[PDB]
Amino acid sequence: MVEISALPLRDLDYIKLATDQFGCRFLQKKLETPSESNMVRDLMYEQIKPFFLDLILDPFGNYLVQKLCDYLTAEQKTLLIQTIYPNVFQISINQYGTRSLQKIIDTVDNEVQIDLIIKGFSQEFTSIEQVVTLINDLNGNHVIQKCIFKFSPSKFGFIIDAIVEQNNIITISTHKHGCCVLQKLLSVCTLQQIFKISVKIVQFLPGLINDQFGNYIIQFLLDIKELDFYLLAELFNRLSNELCQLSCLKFSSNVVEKFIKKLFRIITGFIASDDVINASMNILLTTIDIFTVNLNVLIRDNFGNYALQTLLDVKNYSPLFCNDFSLKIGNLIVLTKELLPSIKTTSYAKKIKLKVKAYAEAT
RNA sequence: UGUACUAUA
Repeated sequence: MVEISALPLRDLDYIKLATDQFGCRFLQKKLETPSESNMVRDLMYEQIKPFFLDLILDPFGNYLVQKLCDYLTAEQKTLLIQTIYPNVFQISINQYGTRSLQKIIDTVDNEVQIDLIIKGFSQEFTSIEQVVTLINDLNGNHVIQKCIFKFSPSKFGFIIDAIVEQNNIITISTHKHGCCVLQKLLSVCTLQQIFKISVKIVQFLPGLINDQFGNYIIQFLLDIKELDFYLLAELFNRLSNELCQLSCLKFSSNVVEKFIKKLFRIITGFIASDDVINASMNILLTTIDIFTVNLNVLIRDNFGNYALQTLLDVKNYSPLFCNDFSLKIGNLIVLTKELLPSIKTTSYAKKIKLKVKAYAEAT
């Protein structure tokens, strides 16, 4: 390597170097110098044109591509992407290739480069089942997320299609990495894109409602205000009959709890559309009803009690149709504190005692 | 008394 330093830049084997760890670490540190920078890449770039794909997937070549991304001309980077865009799948799913593609995305210079990458993710080159596979893959999901954060939501077509296709909403949402990807997508999606996916989520709701990851998807939606006129009715018109069961499961409890708190925030906040507010008021009383009925179960239940304490939490509904609320709540609380000795040993025995004591001093 | 955050020298 010391002798290569002596050799003029014209006569270096950049592929042989880049394939080598120490040989690659050498080439990087050269790019990190204004003296010997333009001369380096312009000879590197010329020698590697037919080998971009190789370098991207090479256990040591990828570090050079990433490094070269910070010094490439738009004219030169556009040509790299023109060469490897059909291969974005096998690149993204690769242990070494995922890193290269993320840097290319994070360093795009124009619409043309972006479109090419998008073009390679289209069904012309990459299938739906493969997109789904990328979303859930340990190396692939990092590439999708970069697309999600770097690209305008108008390019999200290939991702959206893979989600709304059949029952894939279970494949993605009920999966470690895929659950995180979907939330990232929904965090920057357009209003239309949120609705298009939200419909599908509603369709397969019973499978997402108590999944160890899917439940985070429902709660995520419950924070989007622009969904109140639709999601609020749909959850209740699909889950109200088993609300007792839903409150006594490890994951669904948290969605019910998130749900109850949303009804409070909307109603108290008014003191949002009147219909939404109105509909929230009927559901809440209907919510309270079921809990009053199943008190002798929910308060003794390992997960149910948490949902119960949330419904009773005066802090949530202190500013409090309002006539019937106090009767439903009163009846609920007035025979709840009648059950404290029935769970004397329990951890949360004295937790509710301070709650019923907080309702008396607010009424 | 109760749930997730990742992968190349």
